[PDB]
Amino acid sequence: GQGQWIAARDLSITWVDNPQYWTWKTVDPNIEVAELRRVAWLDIYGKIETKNLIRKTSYAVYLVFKLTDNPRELERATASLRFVNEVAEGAGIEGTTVFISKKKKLPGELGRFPHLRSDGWLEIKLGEFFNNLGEDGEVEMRLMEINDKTWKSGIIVKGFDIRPN
Amino acid sequence: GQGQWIAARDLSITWVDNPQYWTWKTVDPNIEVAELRRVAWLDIYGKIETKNLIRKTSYAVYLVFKLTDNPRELERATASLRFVNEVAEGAGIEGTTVFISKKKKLPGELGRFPHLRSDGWLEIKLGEFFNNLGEDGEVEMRLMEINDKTWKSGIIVKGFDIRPN
Ligand SMILES: CC(=O)N[C@@H]1[C@@H](O)[C@H](O[C@@H]2O[C@H](CO)[C@@H](O[C@@H]3O[C@H](CO)[C@@H](O)[C@H](O)[C@H]3NC(C)=O)[C@H](O)[C@H]2NC(C)=O)[C@@H](CO)O[C@H]1O
Ligand SMILES: CC(=O)N[C@@H]1[C@@H](O)[C@H](O[C@@H]2O[C@H](CO)[C@@H](O[C@@H]3O[C@H](CO)[C@@H](O)[C@H](O)[C@H]3NC(C)=O)[C@H](O)[C@H]2NC(C)=O)[C@@H](CO)O[C@H]1O
Ligand SMILES: [Cl-]
Ligand SMILES: [Zn+2]
Ligand SMILES: [Zn+2]
Ligand SMILES: [Zn+2]
Ligand SMILES: [Zn+2]
Ligand SMILES: [Zn+2]
Ligand SMILES: [Zn+2]
Repeated sequence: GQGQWIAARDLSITWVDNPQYWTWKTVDPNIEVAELRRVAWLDIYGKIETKNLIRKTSYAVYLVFKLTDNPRELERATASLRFVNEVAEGAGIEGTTVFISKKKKLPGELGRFPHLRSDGWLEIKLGEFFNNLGEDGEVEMRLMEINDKTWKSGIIVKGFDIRPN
Repeated sequence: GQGQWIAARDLSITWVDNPQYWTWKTVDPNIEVAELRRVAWLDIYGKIETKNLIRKTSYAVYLVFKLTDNPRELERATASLRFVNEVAEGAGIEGTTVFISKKKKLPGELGRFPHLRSDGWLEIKLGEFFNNLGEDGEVEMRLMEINDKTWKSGIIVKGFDIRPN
């Protein structure tokens, strides 16, 4: 539309080119997607330049994904979205907890949950930013789960959708 | 309407009613501000309803403040901004590091620094959000430094300025 698509093949996904951990698959409609078999360090990362976007526009970034029959260790994860130039020296990723595989129980339950897209894929909002003049530099965003003690499994990554709000 | 102003009186500021830690003051034009004499738990918190705000608009939220001549232990602090309903159970504050008293000495120094406003007060951006249709509830925000080993001093809090980008 007036936004940008980053297909999974163009994201930075650690371990994604080692078949023991992730499997690249072609699926309808002739797209490549990345299926996580098992990983202890899950990091799905992308970065864009705001100089290329429409000015005076708020944008949201969404991870488009699916789950297998048996997702493991992915009830919660860490989403992050920031301007690269706003990272204080020595600060960490400093993200926010979102839900990935957990289903909203009762209508009063708080948190950011995924939901179904027109194309049958799920999406979770990683964050939002305002593009003023396209001069504030790049925006990086990721969904990660870097608990060394847990094997994450069963997410299928399609890409990042970047849409005007 | 077009954004919102939270006076210091309507922010939740820890210990602010204790004259050993904060000193309430009146300054031109007949406004009450909270001067920080000394505190170890610094927390300045405020909350708005998005239903009040102009719709389909991106909003930035700033703490408006000044520094005394000899501020203490305020080079950095933690900013947070989030939709109340998006906070997952058990999640902490999950904020970002920003600079308060530190001066941007390098043109290529990274981080959010304060900006000198038209009216001579400083402002620090706590966060940003898109208001769609006013149906996503409250937004909460804070600046805090809760290192129990340091005594913060020298910030004069005027209020929160919620403004369209
Ligand atoms: C409890 C325990 O040790 N479990 C083991 C897992 O830790 C281990 O997963 C690997 O963990 C290391 C960190 O401990 C990961 O290294 C990180 O890799 C990322 C991406 O390349 C890099 O950015 C980080 O700097 C790096 N961390 C450090 C500290 O250097 C590594 O990627 C994990 N490997 C996988 C496949 O997820 C697994 C597998 O060895 O075994 C557990 O028993
Ligand atoms: C002993 C030391 O190294 N430093 C002392 C400071 O810790 C102390 O400041 C007080 O610290 C406590 C704990 O960090 C603060 O209590 C917390 O207050 C928040 C807000 O009200 C509350 O939500 C927490 O539950 C509560 N935690 C606990 C464990 O009680 C307290 O607010 C701080 N007080 C002030 C005035 O900053 C100062 C002063 O007592 O002395 C240092 O020596
Ligand atoms: Cl780079
Ligand atoms: Zn959506
Ligand atoms: Zn409210
Ligand atoms: Zn210090
Ligand atoms: Zn909350
Ligand atoms: Zn200005
Ligand atoms: Zn909504």
